[PDB]
Amino acid sequence: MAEPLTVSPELTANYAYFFDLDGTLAEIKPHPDQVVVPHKILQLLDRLAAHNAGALALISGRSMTELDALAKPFRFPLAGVHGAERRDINGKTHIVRLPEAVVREVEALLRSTLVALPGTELESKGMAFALHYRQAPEHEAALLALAQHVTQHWPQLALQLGKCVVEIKPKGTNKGEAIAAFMQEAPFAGRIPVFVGDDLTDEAGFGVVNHAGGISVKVGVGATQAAWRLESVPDVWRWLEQINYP
Repeated sequence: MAEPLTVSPELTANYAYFFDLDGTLAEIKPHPDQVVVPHKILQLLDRLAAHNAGALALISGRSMTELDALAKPFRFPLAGVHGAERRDINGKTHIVRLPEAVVREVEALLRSTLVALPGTELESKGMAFALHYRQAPEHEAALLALAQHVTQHWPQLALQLGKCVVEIKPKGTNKGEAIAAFMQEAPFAGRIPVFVGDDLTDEAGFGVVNHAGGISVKVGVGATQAAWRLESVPDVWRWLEQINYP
């Protein structure tokens, strides 16, 4: 029911922009380290932010250190780890903290399963854990069940399924909450939110943006509550270029 997005906003309208990274601004790759945001796209994002009072943020499951490397040389407001890390327009960073005993126990628990399963990868993000299986989709059900058991045993932790990944995150952390935190701060406050994303974590952002009277954009295939849809990452690129140079 999402409608194909074909119109680009005017460069100097009253929008606040939120972009997911993987699968939205950058093409999907077999490995996260092979992902690149083309420099021309980064320039377009920087120019779009500059014409909108700096109201543009990257909202991603990646850590903020990884976002800064992907966005180099540009420094944007960020939400990393689905919002458990955040950096506002003034550079102030906000980090969700888990008890050290929880981080220590869960990591040791997860390690035992993932050492024995080739193709799976345990990624520790400080306040979250990501179970990757892009190279071994047959282990999805086992990783999902493990993450479900962990998130049921530790009430501080919540489940976040995604593309080729099952993530364990702090309870209450989600991309709708990240966008909410920005939308009450300058320069995002008073503007109309626009959020472009591609995965299940982005549906939380689509919901708050729809409720806000903003513009929600799904990239790629799949059911969504986004109001609008772009077919692929190059369609995001062309949309971004049309905003800057209509």
